[PDB]
Amino acid sequence: QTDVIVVGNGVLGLSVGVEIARTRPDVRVTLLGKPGAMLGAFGEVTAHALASEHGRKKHALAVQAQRLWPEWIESLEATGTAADGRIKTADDTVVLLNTVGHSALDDANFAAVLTALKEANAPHEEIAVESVDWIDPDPNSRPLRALHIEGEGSVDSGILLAALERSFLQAGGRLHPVDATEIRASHGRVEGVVTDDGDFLPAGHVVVAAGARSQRLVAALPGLAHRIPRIYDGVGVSALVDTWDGSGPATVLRTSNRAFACGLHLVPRAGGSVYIGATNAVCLEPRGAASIEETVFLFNCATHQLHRGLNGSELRKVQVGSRPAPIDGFPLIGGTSVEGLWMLSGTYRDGLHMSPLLARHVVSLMDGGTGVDGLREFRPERDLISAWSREEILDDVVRHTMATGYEFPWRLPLEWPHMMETFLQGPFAELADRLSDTYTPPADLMTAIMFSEREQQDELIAYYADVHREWH
Amino acid sequence: IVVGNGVLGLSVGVEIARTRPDVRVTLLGKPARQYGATPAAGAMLGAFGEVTAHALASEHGRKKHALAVQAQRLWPEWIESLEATGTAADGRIKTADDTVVLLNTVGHSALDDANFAAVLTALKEANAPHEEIAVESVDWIDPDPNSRPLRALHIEGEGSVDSGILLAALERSFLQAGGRLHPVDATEIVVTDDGDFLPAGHVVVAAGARSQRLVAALPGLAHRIPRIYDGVGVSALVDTWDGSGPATVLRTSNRAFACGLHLVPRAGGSVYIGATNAVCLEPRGAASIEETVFLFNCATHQLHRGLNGSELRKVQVGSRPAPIDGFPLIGGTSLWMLSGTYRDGLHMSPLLARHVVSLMDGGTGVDGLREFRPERDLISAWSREEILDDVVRHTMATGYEFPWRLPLEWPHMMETFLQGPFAELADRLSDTYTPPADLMTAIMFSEREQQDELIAYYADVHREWH
Amino acid sequence: QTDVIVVGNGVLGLSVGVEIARTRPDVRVTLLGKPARQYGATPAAGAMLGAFGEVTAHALASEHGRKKHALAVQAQRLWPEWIESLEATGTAADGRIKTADDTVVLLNTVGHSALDDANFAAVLTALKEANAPHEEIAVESVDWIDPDPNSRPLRALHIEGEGSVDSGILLAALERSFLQAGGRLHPVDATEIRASHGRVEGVVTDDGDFLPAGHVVVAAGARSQRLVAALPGLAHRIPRIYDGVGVSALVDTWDGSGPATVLRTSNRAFACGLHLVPRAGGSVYIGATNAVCLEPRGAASIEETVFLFNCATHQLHRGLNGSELRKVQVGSRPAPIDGFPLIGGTSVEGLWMLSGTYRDGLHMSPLLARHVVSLMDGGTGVDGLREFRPERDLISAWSREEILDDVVRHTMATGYEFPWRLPLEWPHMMETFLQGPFAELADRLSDTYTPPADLMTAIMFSEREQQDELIAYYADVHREWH
Amino acid sequence: QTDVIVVGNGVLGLSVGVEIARTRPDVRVTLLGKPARQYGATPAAGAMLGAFGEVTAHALASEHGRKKHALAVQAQRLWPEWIESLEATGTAADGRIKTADDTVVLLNTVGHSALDDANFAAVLTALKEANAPHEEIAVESVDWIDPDPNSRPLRALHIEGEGSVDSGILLAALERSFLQAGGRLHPVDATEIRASHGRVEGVVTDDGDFLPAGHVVVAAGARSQRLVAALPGLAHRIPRIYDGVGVSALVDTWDGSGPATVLRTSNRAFACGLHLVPRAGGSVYIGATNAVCLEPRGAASIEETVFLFNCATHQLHRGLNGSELRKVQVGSRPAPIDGFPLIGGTSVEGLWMLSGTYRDGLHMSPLLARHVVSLMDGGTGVDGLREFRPERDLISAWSREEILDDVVRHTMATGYEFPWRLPLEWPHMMETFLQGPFAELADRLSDTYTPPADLMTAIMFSEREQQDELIAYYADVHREWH
Ligand SMILES: Cc1cc2nc3c(=O)[nH]c(=O)nc-3n(C[C@H](O)[C@H](O)[C@H](O)COP(=O)(O)OP(=O)(O)OC[C@H]3O[C@@H](n4cnc5c(N)ncnc54)[C@H](O)[C@@H]3O)c2cc1C
Ligand SMILES: Cc1cc2nc3c(=O)[nH]c(=O)nc-3n(C[C@H](O)[C@H](O)[C@H](O)COP(=O)(O)OP(=O)(O)OC[C@H]3O[C@@H](n4cnc5c(N)ncnc54)[C@H](O)[C@@H]3O)c2cc1C
Ligand SMILES: NCCCC(=O)N[C@@H]1[C@H](O)[C@@H](OC(N)=O)[C@@H](CO)O[C@H]1/N=C1\N[C@@H]2[C@H](O)CNC(=O)[C@H]2N1
Repeated sequence: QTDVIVVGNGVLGLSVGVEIARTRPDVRVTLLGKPGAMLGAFGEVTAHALASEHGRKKHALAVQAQRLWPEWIESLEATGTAADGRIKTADDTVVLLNTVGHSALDDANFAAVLTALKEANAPHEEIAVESVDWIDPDPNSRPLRALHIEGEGSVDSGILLAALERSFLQAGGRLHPVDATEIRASHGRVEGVVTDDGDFLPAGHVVVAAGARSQRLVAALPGLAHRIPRIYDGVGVSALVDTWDGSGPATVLRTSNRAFACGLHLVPRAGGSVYIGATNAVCLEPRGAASIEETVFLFNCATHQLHRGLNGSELRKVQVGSRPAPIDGFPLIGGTSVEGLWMLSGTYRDGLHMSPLLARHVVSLMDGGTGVDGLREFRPERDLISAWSREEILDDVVRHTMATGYEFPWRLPLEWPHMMETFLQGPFAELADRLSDTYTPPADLMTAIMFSEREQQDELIAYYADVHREWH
Repeated sequence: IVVGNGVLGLSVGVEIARTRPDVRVTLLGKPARQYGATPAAGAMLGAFGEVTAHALASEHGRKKHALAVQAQRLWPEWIESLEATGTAADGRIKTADDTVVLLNTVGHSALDDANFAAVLTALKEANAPHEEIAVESVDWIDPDPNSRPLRALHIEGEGSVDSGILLAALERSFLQAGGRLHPVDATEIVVTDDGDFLPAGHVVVAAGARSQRLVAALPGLAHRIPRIYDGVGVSALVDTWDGSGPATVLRTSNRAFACGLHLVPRAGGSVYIGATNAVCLEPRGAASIEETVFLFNCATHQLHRGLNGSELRKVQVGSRPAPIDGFPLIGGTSLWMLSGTYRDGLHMSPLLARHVVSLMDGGTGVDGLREFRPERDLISAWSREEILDDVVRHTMATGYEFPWRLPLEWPHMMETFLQGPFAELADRLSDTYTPPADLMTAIMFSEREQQDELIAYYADVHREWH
Repeated sequence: QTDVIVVGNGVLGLSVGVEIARTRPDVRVTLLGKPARQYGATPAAGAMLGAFGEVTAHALASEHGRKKHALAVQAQRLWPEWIESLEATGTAADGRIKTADDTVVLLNTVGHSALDDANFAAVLTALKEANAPHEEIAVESVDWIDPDPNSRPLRALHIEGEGSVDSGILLAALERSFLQAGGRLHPVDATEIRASHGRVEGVVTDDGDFLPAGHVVVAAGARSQRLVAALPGLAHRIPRIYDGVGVSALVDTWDGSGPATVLRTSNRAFACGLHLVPRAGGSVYIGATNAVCLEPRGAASIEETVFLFNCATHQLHRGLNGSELRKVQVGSRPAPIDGFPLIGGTSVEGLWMLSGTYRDGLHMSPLLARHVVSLMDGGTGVDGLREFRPERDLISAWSREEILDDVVRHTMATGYEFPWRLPLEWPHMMETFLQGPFAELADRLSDTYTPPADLMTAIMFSEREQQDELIAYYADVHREWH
Repeated sequence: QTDVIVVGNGVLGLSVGVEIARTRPDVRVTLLGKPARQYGATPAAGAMLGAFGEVTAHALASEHGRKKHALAVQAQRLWPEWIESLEATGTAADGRIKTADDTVVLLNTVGHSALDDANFAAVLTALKEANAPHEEIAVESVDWIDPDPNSRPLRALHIEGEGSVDSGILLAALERSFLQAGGRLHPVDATEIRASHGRVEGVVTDDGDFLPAGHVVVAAGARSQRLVAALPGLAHRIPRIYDGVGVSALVDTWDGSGPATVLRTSNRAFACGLHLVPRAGGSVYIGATNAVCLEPRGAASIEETVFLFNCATHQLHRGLNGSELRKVQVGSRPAPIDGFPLIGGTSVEGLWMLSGTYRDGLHMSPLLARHVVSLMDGGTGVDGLREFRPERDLISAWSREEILDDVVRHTMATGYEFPWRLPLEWPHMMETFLQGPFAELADRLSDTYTPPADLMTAIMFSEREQQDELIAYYADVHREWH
């Protein structure tokens, strides 16, 4: 066929579905799948990310994606009316710097954000904390510096999904509400997709955007098991709160990224609601429910660091979702060794933000183009990337471990932190050396592996050895 | 007609249907059970565990405690009679036989130390089987050492039920006895909220925290039936990290403003943790952030650190019917009422059901319930001075239970500066009536308009009864 | 006589003694006071040459506060030549008076936003208005400090030419300079000032002796007003001075290091503050608590030692935790009841006062000494110091409303500075319940006078008999001046 | 006469001096040591007559621990007549040695369950086994205490006839009793013990003098082994004694009150503990920190003062917060490297040792003094003190595994005693990551000797050079005895 099947009905699948449907009105595009958010670019900057070449490449793509959002939103709202609600919930972001965290993360990351803004010539301003709208922190948890980032905003993800579905149907797209079980290929070319109702759908192009299940789906094809990097579940907890007085901030309020890619932010919503997020934990098997620990940490941070009024506010919903966490720390975007087989996944914290750029990239590739410059390193069929030295990762994992203390925030005898830093180094060095002679997992995954069962560690040692064998 | 489909309404519905097979009994209320206390309950069959020094210092408190001890004796046969109408696959109502009461220092000495001694004394006086045990012998618990118990009390035959399985068993038993479930609400004494009129010779109001507002519309009854407010309670269902649970109820004594910490075992790798309490002058159907954090923080530190890594399945919110004079509304009027049971209507349900059915049959029911007749002047079970001591102690207890860390001069400074404003409030509200601490704190922090409305209410009650 | 007796051997007494002795070589100047220096503020001081570092929003919101600040800036200009003139009378082995040239002010979140944020902005504004050399610097560029990350500063301010002196070396240099100028040290205390026919006759000492004098300069720190108040009518004409009891410590650092600059916060709850003053020889000074007491106290409380040490180890350097405690020091800041110093002449011919300087008499000492010596010589001394004449009705530098807002903020600041951890509703509840009792106290004390916050908190928690005695005092002052 | 020199003027030196002088009309007895009592344990002590209060599960799990406990119980019986005999040489104005008859042991949650819960049960068991008079009492019945509710005890144990002495009044009474019995106080320090032909000749003092003697008794606290170790072969034959640096304080209470009994916890992390010992005249003693140091230290650290004050104000009486700090005291508990005292004779004729008593030499003093004096007179002294002879191979009272479990528990206890507030996963993570480094250190130090936990933590955090010197020491001891 010249038929296109999109596997996955999140922001990535629907965004690629909309772009394909709008760009090839002559072809049938079918999308599979059943029934905050920050547009994070500069707010996502860390010293550690920008210290690596792969990190600077990923950041450049986030900055490119940000430029597409205003026209993208206009093109999606154009297919609806006033009563559909607004996709955009804020235009600007304030980054707050407080002392409820590690200096080695929060101080370094604040300086890195300021530098990245200046280098990109982005509009921004360091502002007086007193000039920050709405916030009412605990004085012992208050910010002493604040950074206004202009044109870095937030969307209502529910209104975005509704606008994407409406836009998909308007462009002639077909929704088939079943899951893909299997991609069929032979003679190095896609034939189509078997669905979980036993049916077969033919296609000339299959775009896999099935979140954390994307690699498991492609890895079943010959040789691909050790050629497509594994994706794990980055379980994230957020909450919808009805504010005591129905108020909200005019901007996103956030810290820089914190221990193990968690962070604190408040995204405005319409109708007296605020979104608060967000925890992150890489889990070696999926989990569908928030832990007690995750809910307490999120609520405690927001009530102390953002607004004490949230303490008396009504909890409407605890939300849980899986960030696709790629084992080498970078997304899987583009073509494979199988003609017509494409992947858009492993986007972790910022697949939603990158969605309009990733959609256009894959559509360009499908049309014989080269899409967006600088995505080549993030091709889905690859040896695991080694974006950092083992030494860099070992420094990072110990700093992030210590940051879980300072972010609590703990109160300990003053000799205890130095004692724990000293005694953490050995076990993480030993683990890294045992896992592989060539591959080192990023800190977020290394902590999950450190505290997993021996059987799960041994399975990863085997995985890493099978990848080495395949690519060397 | 029984108005209300909580434990009290269904329990009285079952007893009426089983006892008068010749009469049509219809029970009103919807599956949503808005603000429903019963589905938010663990629930503990709390008798001795509910004892406080403050309660047992009043005659009315000792009367309420005696009724709880009597109710406990009915539970085994009551459960047998409810499970008899079902099969194995309906699940078990009883979730535990025994209770361990823990004493730790994450609270006020003036509540927790006094209440532990009062529980021990009440057990000995009632000749109840119990034992002070080594904390090391308490199974399953894994507290933070800085939050750990140093004393523990095993109470034999004081257990817990699954409130959801209890409600299902009561409904099934009600239908088996020929009862009719009509899933609408009463608007007026019965006119229902679909505009219909249902005729009846008897109306039993067991509508939880809405019960007094429903009866108060009838001539003169606005100042003759004591007000009932919403004691908003937050609890949670947690799937434990390893699917384990304790063999017993684990609890503290009742704490600041009738909150408390407990874990009730459930089947299938779940535990119930509770429970916050806040008297609200208007109903609230959602947990606050503060309530969720306090509940989770207490359970993870004082009971089991493993709960920290456990999955949150459900945050539950219900309204304890909070009577303005601190005692239930049970019996006949100048029409019957079963309400204002606050923390222990579920536990007392089989006794209260049999009491009201006896009254309806021309009997005198259970001897000591006369003071708790629903049509009454507000009870004054304590002196103003006793309540002012209590409200300041409970206010300070919200600090010690957090637990806070403060400069050592601050607690005495706050005790001194709390006394005046509470004395001023009590004197302003009425020359004769004093609200119990739980309600006094809610009034202290309410709008001036809400305070003035209560001053008028108290004055209208005085005028009616004096 | 034309004899001069200086009563008191702190920085103010010795500084005025040196200036008198140097300026009137023809007269006998005798300085009273003992080596023990009981309740002595000066030996307990670091000490900071605090001008811009002492700026608060509250001080600079009052006319009297802006006047006192201008005098501190003027005093700073005298220090280099003053130190040169004092070291000149000694040799290399006497050691150096100056211990630092510059000050870093740190801003952290271990305190009330309503004090620390307001005061940091006020310091920056005062520096800009005075065209003083200064720079907001990256916290990472602050040398030596090693704070707890949860207690770390996020802003820092380098103040150039605002430094520190060793108060012990200063006192030794002043005594030596006093003797070099022909002064006589008599190590006894004054018990009584003798006056008749509106003129000083001299001083009875606590060994029973009588010393004659044409001039008596009272610089007896917190005892100064109690000494003069015995003279006819002066009990209600010289504002009361109380004890601002201050705790500091000398610490031998783990590695013998110290910072190159003063390290400090802005002034905090009830005029306490956190600072580290460099010393020679592997020692640092840490200070300093403040508590107004209605009676003198010569020993640190447990609370004061814990708070000082806890703040320094978390906010400045965790290495201080393992450092050796050499000395806990206690002195009395002379705390004037109306919040301003007592400097100049009286209705008694030849009777002068130099006191009530609270936190900054050591810094102002060379200016105050020259002012009083000018007055004694028939001059007008320094222009803005006439308002701080010792014989006066109590100053009312703030409205009752301003003081009531201040006392509640400072009370709440004692929580945030601890720092406490409380349920989030508790602070608002305590703010609400503090307002009434402080308003009631202020209204009860007097219809016209309001004590500043530092003294109002001491009175709030004093005995009923002490409150009633102050009500009588305020009524007697009103009667005398109205 | 046949001269005896006692080296050291603590409780052990003076107690042996008194017994010799009273018992031996044939000997001239001279006692060395200065009034300053540098590093002196005795003057820093409260002191508790600790027998049952000193019981821990860990001590009573070893044979050597049960032997030491039996001796403490025996020592208690001697105190009433000993005190009578010392006060007899003075008058009313000298003050009373005994300050309390009874002890209350409190159990709170400001500590590790693995120490405080185990130790409370061990104390109860030891009391019952000895048939000692005692009673578990309601906490509400404990007089005087006013703890923070979050730091309060939930169990309390009254121990009858286990009391306290004023260590200062004891030292004064011992000196006076020594002089009355014809003893000579020579206020200089020994620099060197002179011996030849396997016999003591006497002592070179730090004023350059030589004092001849037939007997030298070394009771120089933590300096005792370093003084004897210079003699041929004795460096590896007398177990090392380190400084168990202890911080205590004298506090004048806010109202001049005090408790009628000793108030204490069981022994806590690394042999620290919390106690209040009554004193006369509106004073209380609070103690006491412990830290084994490889070199002597004569000053409290900031950390030690904060921890001691914080524990006492929260766990015993909040009124201490507002009380006046009169004195911070520092002394060295003689900490033997093998965990047991050094009491009796040596391979050198006339050379005796009384040291390494750590926490309870003052309590054991009358028994230890009589033991050594009996030995000097050709007697056999007290049964069961032979195992603690000073010239010995290091004792191994516990398995390496027992000590490794103990050191990790004690390390974790430093967190719970603070008390810290941490994420709930952190303690298990720290327990896991502490095991490896302590196992590695223990294996590296020696194939045969394991230092007890108190010393192992000090070695773990010492310089590499200090660790290597101890590896050599242990190897030289092995070579000498095997
Ligand atoms: C903890 C602390 C920290 C400080 N830090 C600083 C700082 O950083 N910078 C700064 O500028 N200043 C500082 N100060 C000091 C402050 O400036 C004081 O206002 C100043 O030292 C007051 O000096 P004085 O000479 O008036 O009083 P004192 O220094 O108290 O001297 C008065 C002397 O007179 C003696 N005396 C009392 N009665 C009699 C009598 N009857 N007869 C004779 N003699 C008598 C007293 O014993 C005493 O020695 C600090 C003070 C304290 C307590
Ligand atoms: C903080 C603290 C609290 C304590 N609490 C208690 C308690 O409650 N109960 C209890 O029983 N015990 C207590 N102790 C003391 C403990 O029992 C000690 O083991 C005991 O005091 C040791 O006495 P000593 O005479 O061996 O040593 P020390 O008391 O140290 O006496 C040795 C003396 O010899 C001197 N000396 C050193 N070198 C020389 C030399 N070369 N020549 C001459 N003299 C020299 C020293 O200066 C010193 O004065 C406590 C100790 C401390 C530090
Ligand atoms: N704020 C970051 C969230 C992720 C995180 O901190 N993970 C931790 C770490 O891997 C490690 O702890 C620290 N503090 O470094 C580890 C210690 O065992 O615990 C992880 N967190 C948990 N992982 C545990 C399991 O999911 C089940 N039980 C729990 O309690 C869960 N908690």
